[PDB]
Amino acid sequence: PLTVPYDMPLPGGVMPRMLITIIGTVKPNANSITLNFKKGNDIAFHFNPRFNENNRRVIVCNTKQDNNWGREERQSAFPFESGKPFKIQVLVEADHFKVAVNDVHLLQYNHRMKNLREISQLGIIGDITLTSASHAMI
Ligand SMILES: OC[C@H]1O[C@@H](S[C@@H]2O[C@H](CO)[C@H](O)[C@H](n3cc(-c4cccc(F)c4)nn3)[C@H]2O)[C@H](O)[C@@H](n2cc(-c3cccc(F)c3)nn2)[C@H]1O
Ligand SMILES: [Br-]
Repeated sequence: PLTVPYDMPLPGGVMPRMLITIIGTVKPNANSITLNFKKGNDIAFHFNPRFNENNRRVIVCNTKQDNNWGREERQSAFPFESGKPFKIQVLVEADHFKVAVNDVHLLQYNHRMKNLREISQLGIIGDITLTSASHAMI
């Protein structure tokens, strides 16, 4: 039984060819979801679907370094729905993270924090129920 917030440990951090698969369901009347690829107090990759930001559904991605957020990357393609099952897949490549939702490519996020093997945890928070959270080398 996975409960949210959930911290998925990453003993070897992240590396090219690592695929992270997160399966769950969006809670009814969801407000937001967050995936945080963490390196201590820093967030190498923050993936944040917002269901109601000024009456708009938008995905915000960013990096938090030295308690400061960088430039936001915004994506209006929004494959999540309240009360509906989801599958988020994050493929780690040498230059970026590739995110897909329900087997459909969603976005690419270029690495800002290049020490990938230092990302020791994946935090999964927000208005979701979690079925599984796993990683594999593909
Ligand atoms: O970058 C991502 C960060 O975003 C800020 S919100 C951010 O605030 C900034 C303040 O300067 C700007 O307002 C920024 N913004 C909006 C627009 C804009 C411009 C035009 C139209 C339009 F619509 C919008 N432009 N710039 C906002 O997105 C969240 O707090 C932060 N976060 C939140 C939490 C957090 C929250 C709850 C629980 C928890 F555990 C953690 N943990 N990290 C994280 O998600
Ligand atoms: Br977190």
